[PDB]
Amino acid sequence: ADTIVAVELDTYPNTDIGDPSYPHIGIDIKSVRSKKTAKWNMQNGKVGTAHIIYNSVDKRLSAVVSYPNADSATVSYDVDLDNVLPEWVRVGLSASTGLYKETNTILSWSFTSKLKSNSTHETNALHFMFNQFSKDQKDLILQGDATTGTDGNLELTRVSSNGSPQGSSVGRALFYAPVHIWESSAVVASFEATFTFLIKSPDSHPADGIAFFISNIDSSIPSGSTGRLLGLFPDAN
Amino acid sequence: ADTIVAVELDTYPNTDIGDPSYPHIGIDIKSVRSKKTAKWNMQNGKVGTAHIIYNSVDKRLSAVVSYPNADSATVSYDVDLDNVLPEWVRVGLSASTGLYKETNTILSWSFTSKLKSNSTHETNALHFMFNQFSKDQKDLILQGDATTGTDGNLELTRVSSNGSPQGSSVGRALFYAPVHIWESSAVVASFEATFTFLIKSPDSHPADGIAFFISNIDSSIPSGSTGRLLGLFPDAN
Amino acid sequence: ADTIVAVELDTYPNTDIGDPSYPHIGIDIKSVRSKKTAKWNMQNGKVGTAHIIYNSVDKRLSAVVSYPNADSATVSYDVDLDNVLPEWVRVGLSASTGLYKETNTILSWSFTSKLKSNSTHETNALHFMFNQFSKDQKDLILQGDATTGTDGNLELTRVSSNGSPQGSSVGRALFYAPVHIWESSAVVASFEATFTFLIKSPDSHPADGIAFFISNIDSSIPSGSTGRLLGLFPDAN
Amino acid sequence: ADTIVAVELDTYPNTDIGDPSYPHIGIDIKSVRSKKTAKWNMQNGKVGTAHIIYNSVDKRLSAVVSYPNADSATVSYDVDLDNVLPEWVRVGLSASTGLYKETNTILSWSFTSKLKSNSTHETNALHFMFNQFSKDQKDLILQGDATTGTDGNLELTRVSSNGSPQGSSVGRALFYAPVHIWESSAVVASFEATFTFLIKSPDSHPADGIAFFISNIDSSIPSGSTGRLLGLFPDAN
Ligand SMILES: CO[C@H]1O[C@H](CO[C@H]2O[C@H](CO)[C@@H](O)[C@H](O)[C@@H]2O)[C@@H](O)[C@H](O)[C@@H]1O
Ligand SMILES: CO[C@H]1O[C@H](CO[C@H]2O[C@H](CO)[C@@H](O)[C@H](O)[C@@H]2O)[C@@H](O)[C@H](O)[C@@H]1O
Ligand SMILES: CO[C@H]1O[C@H](CO[C@H]2O[C@H](CO)[C@@H](O)[C@H](O)[C@@H]2O)[C@@H](O)[C@H](O)[C@@H]1O
Ligand SMILES: CO[C@H]1O[C@H](CO[C@H]2O[C@H](CO)[C@@H](O)[C@H](O)[C@@H]2O)[C@@H](O)[C@H](O)[C@@H]1O
Ligand SMILES: [Ca+2]
Ligand SMILES: [Ca+2]
Ligand SMILES: [Ca+2]
Ligand SMILES: [Ca+2]
Ligand SMILES: [Cl-]
Ligand SMILES: [Mn+2]
Ligand SMILES: [Mn+2]
Ligand SMILES: [Mn+2]
Ligand SMILES: [Mn+2]
Repeated sequence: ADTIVAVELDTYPNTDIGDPSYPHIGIDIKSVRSKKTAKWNMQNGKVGTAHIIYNSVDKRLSAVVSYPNADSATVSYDVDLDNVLPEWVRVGLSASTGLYKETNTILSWSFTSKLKSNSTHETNALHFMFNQFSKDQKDLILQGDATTGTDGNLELTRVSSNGSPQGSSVGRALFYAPVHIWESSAVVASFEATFTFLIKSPDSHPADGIAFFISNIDSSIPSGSTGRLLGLFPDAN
Repeated sequence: ADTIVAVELDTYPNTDIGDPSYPHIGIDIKSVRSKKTAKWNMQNGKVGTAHIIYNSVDKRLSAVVSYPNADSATVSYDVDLDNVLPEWVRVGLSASTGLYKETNTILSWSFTSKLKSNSTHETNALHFMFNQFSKDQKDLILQGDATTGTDGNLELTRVSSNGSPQGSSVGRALFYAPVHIWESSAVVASFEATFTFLIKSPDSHPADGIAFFISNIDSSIPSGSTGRLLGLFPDAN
Repeated sequence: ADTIVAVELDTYPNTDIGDPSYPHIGIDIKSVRSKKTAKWNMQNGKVGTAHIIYNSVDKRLSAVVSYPNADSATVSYDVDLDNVLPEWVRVGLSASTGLYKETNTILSWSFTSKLKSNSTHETNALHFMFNQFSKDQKDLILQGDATTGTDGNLELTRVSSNGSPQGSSVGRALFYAPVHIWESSAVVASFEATFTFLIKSPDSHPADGIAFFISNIDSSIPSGSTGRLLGLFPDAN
Repeated sequence: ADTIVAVELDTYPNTDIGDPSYPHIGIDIKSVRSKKTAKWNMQNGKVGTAHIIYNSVDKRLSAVVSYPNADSATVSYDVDLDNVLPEWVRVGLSASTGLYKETNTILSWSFTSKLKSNSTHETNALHFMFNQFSKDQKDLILQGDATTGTDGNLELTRVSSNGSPQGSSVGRALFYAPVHIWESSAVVASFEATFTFLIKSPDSHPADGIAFFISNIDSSIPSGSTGRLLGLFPDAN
């Protein structure tokens, strides 16, 4: 199936499957059962920022999530992406809701990837920045319920006409061009992703969360991955 | 058919269709018959650099082609791209040979596009830089005889095993992701493209040329566009 | 004395000295009497954006000023900066008030300059971006009444504790490092500057304006340059 | 005195003071006796590249030094720069020779710094790239024997008219503008430095080395810091 490396911003604790008993951010390597998690003081209705970084020298995937004037949550995990992902991948954002729901609104998203060749010592680079999403954003592959243009935002999961989030929704947005994430002959390689989001929920328990992911080029939403599986995994193994 | 805006580095003068009687660089707007040209002292076997710029404030497309320690050739043309191209396009490089030939080798290629919206005054941007091309360059759509990986270069037209260029060849390389080149609510929109090339020819008259182009997203090589047509136009009109 | 090239956002019409009879943007080359102006529909109390561009190929200094969802004002003037400015300069923002006043608040400021060698075809570049100004911004040279840190903004002219603008004020802010704006052996040189401002006035006629400027490295506020002189010129000649 | 954090490319082993018995790269925190070192297969007369990265999330300073088609040497050290350096600093390059010598030629140098505020979540950034050094490089503070312009290169240490390196030389080059390396209210802060060098020596043992360093703004070369002190420290403690 698909190979997924993801940083999840999990708003709903699903303890039956390994989740700690509070909202949290985690690093998922081919499984929804986070290799490492951190407590996340999610604020309903506020705009927050997630920053994801990695480099081939340190081989550490790190993420910082925060809201203005509040403490940030950080999670890091040592992982050599060379052994996990194919050299060419697609990057994207995914979100879901189940019995409980929330808006999974993306207000901005940027990504920078750099590869320095050992033979050449010159760099190949890719950078994209979205601060506005149009109703016909052709450089984005929208999967599931994901839509763009509403107020210039990216809505990963279904929201009704009047602005209310729907349950049992799943959606993803992948950047159109494949990304060369690693290469055997590379001296240094690194990527950095940033996105601002707005998670808002009418009910007591918001669910299920947002995730920045890296996958094989032809990745598709596994059937039935609504809710706990965050639109990324086919099962809870 | 296709909508094409291109900057050509024409090495072969086809006077029957409007070419000046010497190698030159030109700005082509929907026709191979350049709106503006400038004399170009092409140097057989030397590595050159081409720099193309445009901004929606001035509405002027400019290109500078030069070799290290030599005079540069410059050509500019006032054109409002909103009236010629669709708002979403693909960018690429094209080349061809005919009775006469030449290698149409690309050693590097970079492009940067920016769009500042009117509703938000926030910018969307795209940037890619290739200084090395691998044998499996998944973020390039290769058309015709174009290939990559040979010495880390991009060969737009057919070259034999021993390095000799072939005639009646046409090839193009387009960046995988569509580019939002303009929008009605844009305060400013600009792009910049740079590429280094190596044109080498065994015969007295090198042909036919290399071109940086912008087209509709689904653009493909028009049949019989070898030689003078540079793999861009269906006829000489 | 000083050599000044500037783009003014002139809010007060001083018809005695050439100003047209309405708010306007203009290009000033060594004199407060602009070489070219354009009507500017200034909006009291709204945040606007100014974008200034120039390149050595077209040798045209262009500027666009606009407010979200409003028409933009544009002004362009052909000028070869090599003949006017020394090769090493400082870039900054200046503002003033006189009998009438306004806040001359700068919310963000970025600048990018690139010089490309003819010998090498390689680039030297400088880029800075301020989206926040701290109380002790060591990379900015503040002159006159300019201060930083208040709400993380840069106040070019005097503003009272309660937020009310004072008359007869003048202040500037220059980036600390000299900038290599042009070079004889350069193939292509270009610069781009962007700043967001907030001009708010309690009285009927706001005055006097804000200006982006380029000057010799050791430039200082000319004595008596409040009001119509915008902290840039010693007289109205 | 001064506060120095440096990455040294030490070519001469001074075993009395801690150096391992071979050329190496190391991370120095307020002392010439490196906290961590790694064997470095220095190649006399070849052009190499040094890449230094740091981010405040991982709080790890890493450096990779290599030559095209050769293995790289890597060294990392966990250090929270907030506890050692002031929030504003100057960045530079230093080099020295003693009884033995070498050319300490810098061919290129780039640096990028970014600081994201907690209060706002907006980034302040600084970027400079030098691929050519001119005879009057006004944005560099040259100290000691350092000079620029020769072939467009930066010579940190004294080289005679005929290209031969001198002994007992020391020199540094610092970027003119102070750099905001950290802040209490920062969500993320990171920097990346890259430079290409050419170490060539006529004698059997090249000495003494090159260092990328970060210091207090008003740092100057300590007197007598030739040889093993690399133009950075007053003594060997
Ligand atoms: C009723 O208890 C069980 O089911 C609960 C509901 O589970 C759905 O909703 C979740 C939150 O949106 C989602 O994560 C899950 O996949 C289901 O779609 C659940 O809260 C309990 O933990 C339990 O499994
Ligand atoms: C026989 O003369 C005519 O054809 C000549 C050859 O034309 C081919 O080769 C050209 C150069 O490679 C190319 O531009 C053209 O499209 C054909 O592929 C031509 O050189 C003469 O000018 C004339 O048209
Ligand atoms: C008395 O009329 C003359 O002076 C008036 C006041 O001029 C001051 O205020 C102006 C607006 O702040 C400023 O531009 C000028 O330099 C003086 O500080 C002026 O309004 C009239 O136009 C006239 O010059
Ligand atoms: C007498 O042997 C000792 O000193 C030698 C000379 O030391 C000078 O030169 C060194 C190499 O350039 C330099 O590192 C040092 O600071 C002095 O300037 C040295 O070569 C021997 O290894 C030994 O320490
Ligand atoms: Ca969960
Ligand atoms: Ca032709
Ligand atoms: Ca005026
Ligand atoms: Ca040593
Ligand atoms: Cl000593
Ligand atoms: Mn989880
Ligand atoms: Mn032509
Ligand atoms: Mn005026
Ligand atoms: Mn050492």
